[PDB]
Amino acid sequence: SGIFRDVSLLHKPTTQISDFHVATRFNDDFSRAVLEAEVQMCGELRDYLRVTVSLWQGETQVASGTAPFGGEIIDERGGYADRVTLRLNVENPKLWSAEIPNLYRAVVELHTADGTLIEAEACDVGFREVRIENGLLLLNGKPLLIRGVNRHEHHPLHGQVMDEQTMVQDILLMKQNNFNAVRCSHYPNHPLWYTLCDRYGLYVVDEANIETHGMVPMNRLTDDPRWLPAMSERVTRMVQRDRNHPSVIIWSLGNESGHGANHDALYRWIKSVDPSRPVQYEGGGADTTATDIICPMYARVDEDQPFPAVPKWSIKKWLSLPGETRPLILCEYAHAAGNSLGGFAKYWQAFRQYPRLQGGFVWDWVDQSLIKYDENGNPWSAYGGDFGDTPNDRQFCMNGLVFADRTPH
Amino acid sequence: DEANIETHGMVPMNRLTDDPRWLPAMSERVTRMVQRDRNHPSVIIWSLGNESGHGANHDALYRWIKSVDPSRPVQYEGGGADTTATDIICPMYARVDEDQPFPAVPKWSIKKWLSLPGETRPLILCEYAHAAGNSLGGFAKYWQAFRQYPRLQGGFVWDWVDQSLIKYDENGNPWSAYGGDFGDTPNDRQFCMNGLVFADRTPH
Ligand code: NA
Ligand code: NA
Ligand code: NA
Ligand code: NA
Repeated sequence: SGIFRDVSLLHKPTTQISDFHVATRFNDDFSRAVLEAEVQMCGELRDYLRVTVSLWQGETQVASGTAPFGGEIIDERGGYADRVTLRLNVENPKLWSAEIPNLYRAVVELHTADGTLIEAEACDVGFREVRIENGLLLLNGKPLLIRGVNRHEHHPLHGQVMDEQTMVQDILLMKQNNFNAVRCSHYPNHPLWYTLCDRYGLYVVDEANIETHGMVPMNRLTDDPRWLPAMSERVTRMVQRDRNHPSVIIWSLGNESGHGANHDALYRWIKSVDPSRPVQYEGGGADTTATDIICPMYARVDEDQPFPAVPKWSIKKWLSLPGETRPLILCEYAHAAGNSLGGFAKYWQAFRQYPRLQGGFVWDWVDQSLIKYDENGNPWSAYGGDFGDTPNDRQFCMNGLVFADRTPH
Repeated sequence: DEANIETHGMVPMNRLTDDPRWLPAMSERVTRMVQRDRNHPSVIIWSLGNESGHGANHDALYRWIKSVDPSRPVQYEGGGADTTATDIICPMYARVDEDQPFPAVPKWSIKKWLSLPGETRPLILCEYAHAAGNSLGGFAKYWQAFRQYPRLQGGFVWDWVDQSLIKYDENGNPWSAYGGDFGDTPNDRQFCMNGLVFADRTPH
């Protein structure tokens, strides 16, 4: 507990940019694209106010558009006088992917007609399309093969406080070891994480901070309408914060909270506000109506585990169950506790042979060990129970591919 | 119940079945079969024939059957075992786990075939486990898969009885003969024998 992430002060003019969404649509062969930027303001509306959105590729300006506030008619009462949408055409856009993280820069300027700048905001833009078609998750029209890993925010000395150096180190080790994707298990990450994934090139599953694993049954709270408000804020505020990051290609409703009606409601909310990304959730069987992707945890390659209500079918078998058509990507697999990863090759042989088996996220990146000091001041790796904490789950906090100090297992 | 239509020797296999001039002769082989056997409860599936590639004639006759008798599914293996002329994925000799990516007409692992993007049909092999002589090795691998996968609904072994004929030596003693033993040439020798039982129905 504590104030474990940055604290800052931001000054904004009274007449300000209060929000902006960036989207990129493409033609059939991705040779042409349109960047659509919806900008919202707060403060006093004036006819002389203007919004200019310009797009840059390095020091080269690719496009720019300007317009006064006033959106198209929405319903019987009119439209949003405090909003405006700019549309910019881009020919032969340099596409974003984990393979080639091409990025453009969108600058959003709030200014007066006479040319006086009031304030400017901006973001890195990655031109890419994410969509599920005919049962396959596609990125820019091509079927992905997720070489991912689950990554908790953990530091042996600083606990859950993240720093740029540690983030960069994790990303480099990941790419150097052929990983192209990461799942934010199981909450929105430090804001710099997304910036680094955008620039270095890694596919990200952004996950809502919702896990009620300890409830009995697991969905006791998620199926309770009285908890819908609290859950909704965890999902909606995540989307409102990270929707402009190209690295985020999939939204997750959380983790191990069973399957409740609140999940279906929030699943639809996301699909409604942001159709550019698929939504996944593993709770309640990995294939409920709240997930566009069959995303089981620890389902085996050939062996079925027919648990009542929430069976873990062999992944090859899962795909062809009567009426099933969705792609399958394990949100968690290959538990790396100590001397582990036996049978890892079996998953990959299957991933490569089956089009709809599009990978998974290994569990997990780093051991959650903490440093303690003996009588002589010598440091040692501690785990559950070493702090007098009880009850505890001892060494179960250590199942990463690398030690806490980032040394490889 | 399978229509008497096989043009295996043509090159390519669908040279005649894709030719509208052979539609008449083909249609009678399908239509007259249905007209004769449609009241038999034992018949649960209609087949358009065997190894004749996939031609437009197949699509036309497939529809004709669906139209006149919607009580039974229609299947046909030609042209890849999963064409628009079959309600059932019915390959011949597709293996359990191993793919055989032949050009145009691949024989995918049956487990993999089921989940190909957009595929939803059941899979029943019209032919599998070739029983030529000392054979049927790996037979249990098919059954383990049939039982685990709901949509893998079995298949038909190839085949029931050796097609050997009887001949008599100088002493009048009979012996089992195969291709070529009658002066017939060209011939495909012992290939006419791959049944689970000998011609006299003695079990292999
Ligand atoms: Na695959
Ligand atoms: Na663990
Ligand atoms: Na079956
Ligand atoms: Na034969």
